[PDB]
Amino acid sequence: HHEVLFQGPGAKKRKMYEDILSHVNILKDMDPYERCKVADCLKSKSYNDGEIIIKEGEEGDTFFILIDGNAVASKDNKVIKTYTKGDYFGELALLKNKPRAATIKAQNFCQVVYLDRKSFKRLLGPIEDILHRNVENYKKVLNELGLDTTCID
Ligand SMILES: Nc1nc(Cl)nc2c1ncn2[C@@H]1O[C@@H]2CO[P@](=O)(S)O[C@H]2[C@H]1O
Repeated sequence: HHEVLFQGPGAKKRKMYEDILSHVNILKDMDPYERCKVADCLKSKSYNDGEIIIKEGEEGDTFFILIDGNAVASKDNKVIKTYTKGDYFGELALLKNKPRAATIKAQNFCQVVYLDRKSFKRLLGPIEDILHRNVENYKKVLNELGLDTTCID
């Protein structure tokens, strides 16, 4: 039972965040304690229509979850993924310690929650492997479209 995870001061933030984390597919699968710790450390920010969230080729230190809005990822001007509420992105640079492999732009008013590298390494350590084999699905799209894949391998 979870009464223990929602009793203290931190409980308000813990609770708005938990329904949300419950629909981010790869972390909906973390168990509750681990997921409550993520909720504790999330921060919020917003992007306007047209703003760049991630610029391809830059160093990246931030992991994102989209909680509202529409954003789109492209690489060498090819659309490789559309994002909506519940999606996460920006993990690959944190896992591989390489520059951002793609650009992500807001397509309307977007609200996100995020973790920095130290928080991502600390809290999401238990699942770096599961996150990592999602990357194979990234290869397919890179290949589907004839784009460079050395950013992954
Ligand atoms: N087909 C895809 N290939 C790749 Cl390498 N990254 C993809 C793909 N689709 C989305 N992304 C995401 O765009 C982000 C760009 O900053 P990262 O740290 S490299 O993380 C990246 C991924 O989360």
